[PDB]
Amino acid sequence: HQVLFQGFNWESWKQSGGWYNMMMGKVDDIAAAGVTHVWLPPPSHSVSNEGYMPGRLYDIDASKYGNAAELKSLIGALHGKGVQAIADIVINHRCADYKDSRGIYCIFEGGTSDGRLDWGPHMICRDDTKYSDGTANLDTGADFAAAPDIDHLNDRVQRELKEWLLWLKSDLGFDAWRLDFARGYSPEMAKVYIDGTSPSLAVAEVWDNMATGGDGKPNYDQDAHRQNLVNWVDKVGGAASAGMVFDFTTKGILNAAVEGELWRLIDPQGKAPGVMGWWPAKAVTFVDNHDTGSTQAMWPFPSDKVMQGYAYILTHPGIPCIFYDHFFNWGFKDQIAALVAIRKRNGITATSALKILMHEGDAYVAEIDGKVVVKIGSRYDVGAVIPAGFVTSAHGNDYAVWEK
Ligand SMILES: [Ca+2]
Ligand SMILES: [Ca+2]
Ligand SMILES: [Ca+2]
Repeated sequence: HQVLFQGFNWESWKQSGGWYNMMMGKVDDIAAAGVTHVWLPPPSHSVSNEGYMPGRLYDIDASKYGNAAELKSLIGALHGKGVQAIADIVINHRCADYKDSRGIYCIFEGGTSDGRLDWGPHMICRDDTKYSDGTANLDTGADFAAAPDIDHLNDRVQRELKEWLLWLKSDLGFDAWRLDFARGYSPEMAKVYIDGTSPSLAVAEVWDNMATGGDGKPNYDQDAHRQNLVNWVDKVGGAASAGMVFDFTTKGILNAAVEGELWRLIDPQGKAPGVMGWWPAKAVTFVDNHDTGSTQAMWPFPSDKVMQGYAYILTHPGIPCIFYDHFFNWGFKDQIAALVAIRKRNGITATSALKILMHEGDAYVAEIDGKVVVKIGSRYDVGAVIPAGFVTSAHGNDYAVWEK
């Protein structure tokens, strides 16, 4: 059994009294709902309030989310209920605390009194010319415009970032990683960090744009999009590796499919159309995160159909990730916990078998491990496609589940 939970949103840093302190009062409900791992935000000093422009990686006390004591108390509470803590690891780029003789912020500070992570411009990808000194290797992935991109081919960078990651485990208690902006460096570089730190899992945010047609909707065929994700997993080490990816292919398809286009939820081979259909053991599915939803709203799930997204991901193969706001703020707590209970009760896991029974515009119905059937869509009647022996279980707005 494995169910992830994103334990923050884009406004969390503002929480009066501290976000981790507030989360202490949320631990029992998260664990009782069947969550096994909670993804926490970047914990270090950051030039931006939300944590995504880290500077002094060891300076946990500088975070807006709370200090190291408050973070360790929350991780200890999660562990007390048997739930793991996943740290948001932001290493594609990094802000430097000091200026060099050129007046450029390219002399870094790790946050410890010794030289750990106190890099210079030789550690900045040479092609990030706003900051580099032209001497490093070219970036192994995309650039993040607002800050120096780090040259992961540099041996000192690799060694000192692995030391820092191991310290997040040994000192703070983190168990696993979520790799931010993983399209910023190659999967071969991600492999150095994952293999060198043995996290229980490392879920990477590899977010490529989805191919769209002239009407603005994603294409029915997203094979190229999921092919890039499975190739990333192969390059990080495949089944041997602790690495896995967020299923952005399923997110993009599901965003469109629930708008009366549920025929999008099966490919021409009879499989789920996202990474779920090709390598479910490596696909972390989700309805929204702090970038797609929350107050950034870059690619929000249709608001009136969010429970159909959960009926889908919580009953299907792949590893589902529940978003904080949906569980605590939108009123879906009981419904989401009920769906996870159905998943756990029936022994459904990332590699459960999926048999799709109907895939029409207003009705998608699927059977998982021969034990659970789920329907989403506005169609009133799908009775004839429910196999014998199934009894109604949980239901809500445009979704229903049956158990056998
Ligand atoms: Ca230092
Ligand atoms: Ca950059
Ligand atoms: Ca980069």
